[PDB]
Amino acid sequence: TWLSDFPQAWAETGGMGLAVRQAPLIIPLKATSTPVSIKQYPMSQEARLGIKPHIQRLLDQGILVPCQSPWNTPLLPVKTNDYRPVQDLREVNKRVEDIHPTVPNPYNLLSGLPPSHQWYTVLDLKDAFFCLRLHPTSQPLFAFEWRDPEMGISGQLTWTRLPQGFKNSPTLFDEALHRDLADFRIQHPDLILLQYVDDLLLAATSELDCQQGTRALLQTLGNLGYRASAKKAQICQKQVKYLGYLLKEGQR
Amino acid sequence: TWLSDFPQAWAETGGMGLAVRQAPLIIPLKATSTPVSIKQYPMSQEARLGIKPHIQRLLDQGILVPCQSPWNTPLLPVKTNDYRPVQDLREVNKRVEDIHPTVPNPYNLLSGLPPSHQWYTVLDLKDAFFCLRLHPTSQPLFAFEWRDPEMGISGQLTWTRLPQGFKNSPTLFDEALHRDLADFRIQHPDLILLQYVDDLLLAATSELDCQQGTRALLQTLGNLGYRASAKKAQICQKQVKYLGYLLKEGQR
DNA sequence: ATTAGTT
DNA sequence: TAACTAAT
DNA sequence: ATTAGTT
DNA sequence: TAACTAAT
Repeated sequence: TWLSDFPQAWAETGGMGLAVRQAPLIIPLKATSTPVSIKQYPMSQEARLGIKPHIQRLLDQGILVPCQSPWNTPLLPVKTNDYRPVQDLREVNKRVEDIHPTVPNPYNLLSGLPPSHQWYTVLDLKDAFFCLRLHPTSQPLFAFEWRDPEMGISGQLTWTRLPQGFKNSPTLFDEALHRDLADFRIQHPDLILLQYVDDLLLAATSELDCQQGTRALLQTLGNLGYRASAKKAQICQKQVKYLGYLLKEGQR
Repeated sequence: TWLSDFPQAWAETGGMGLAVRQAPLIIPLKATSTPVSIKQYPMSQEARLGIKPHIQRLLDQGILVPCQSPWNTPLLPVKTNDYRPVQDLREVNKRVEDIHPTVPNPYNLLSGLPPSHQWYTVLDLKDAFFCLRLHPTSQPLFAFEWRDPEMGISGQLTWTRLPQGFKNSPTLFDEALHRDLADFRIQHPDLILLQYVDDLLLAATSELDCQQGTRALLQTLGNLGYRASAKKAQICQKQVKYLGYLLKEGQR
């Protein structure tokens, strides 16, 4: 299937992602900004156990690393009864320099969809932000304290990739992905590609230009280091669900 | 003094007032209006005793009279620990046809005060509304229930003069007083007269044109049936207190 | 005694 | 979304 | 655990 | 002038 011909393009078969052509991002602070260090809130054993596995996997993939930073924000337990780690980065958001909100809202994104393109492929990239590297100078910004009493493990960890919870993560990825798919857009003039952060839509007039496009797009995302979710892929269809909207023939 | 030469013009010496040249007023209702009859609220003996004297005086002067009406509004006790009668006429106000608010606000009234008139006389009429008669067809509107258990006196009373609490009483009096002092305004072109309901101000350039005006005005108010309060009169002065404002030379 | 109107 | 101030 | 924001 | 809902 589509899964056999493109092993590299799917998170199921391709491994962890990594945008190899994108330089590590530098995060500029405001002109008056100084490091803020919030002490970790005491966490229950239940949450600490629920979260510990996610931390260890991240350390193993190298997405998380030991560090020592004058910045520190609190880790939160958030529950379905599974505990995800959720860094509260608002005090870091407050101190980072604003960037233009270049990402269009869904509505406007769809307006630029001609009606002659009724064959749809919808992909969503898996763990998009973690594919973008973080420059070592900007990594200390996102440090949190990891403290596993029942193991003697206390110390700070921070991120090597674009983190969850950072106000600029969605815009910076959308821009990064636009850079990487600019050449694809030029090699396929008759195709339409909509990008909403980690949510893509390819549109053609024939189910064949679509097949030939989805192949090309999957080929390209895999070679650039991105991974689509095959579980949610909607390939060469006449109606698809994109950004809440259901697109059938042209309606909506 | 001014009190000896004008006995008729002062409430102190002139008796109860009565605008003899003004026909009894008819009060038109709205087009959809029907009589409303609110039952008297049970009143304590303390209030009933505090209010009883005021009622009896009013019956004696003929300002209050027995009647039988499909209209009825509640009497209230209001306290200084003296109990005044206060008819709640809002449900009657709601059903009476609106009239233009021709009375100007103090501020605008004063704007038309030239600076060459720095000699002031300020009068305020006593019980102004009660000087205006009420047409017998409009009297039932303002009926209240008077019930003195410890005397066997129960039954309805209503007003023969413009009542307190009626939304149109101030405008209708101001208009009535303007009609009555129109000729005075013509016989004294060099005088300035401001009227705010029951609050008058005469203004001249000399303390003599003022004396000769105050005499003429007192003469006129007395013959028309109005009564000024001598206790509060401010006669031929260079500074006076009118409608909150203090008028001295021309300032304010 | 009711009620229009207000952070 | 909690009670007053004034008004008649 | 905090907090921005809401009749 | 009384507590929430979601957000990180």
